[PDB]
Amino acid sequence: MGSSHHHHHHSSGLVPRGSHMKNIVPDYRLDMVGEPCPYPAVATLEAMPQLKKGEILEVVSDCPQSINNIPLDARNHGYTVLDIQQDGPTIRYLIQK
Repeated sequence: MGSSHHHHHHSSGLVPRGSHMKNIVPDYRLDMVGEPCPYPAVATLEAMPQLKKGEILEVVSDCPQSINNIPLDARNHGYTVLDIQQDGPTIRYLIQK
């Protein structure tokens, strides 16, 4: 039987862990300003069909009003989880699957 007379062509990358190799949950991130024009949350709506086995969003925008821009989009088509939060001179919302 051969001992060292074997030329490997591929590498063995076995990593026994309790969590996945990477994270494909965080769908999109809208950390700018709550614009009324359909431009930012455009990803949110398009995310609905492109949905997967685990979605997430992170929006950090600033607006003088109280209405949520990005969340309003996903809420329209109706996603899985749509939540929001506020701090002070800004506001941050997030969604998941």
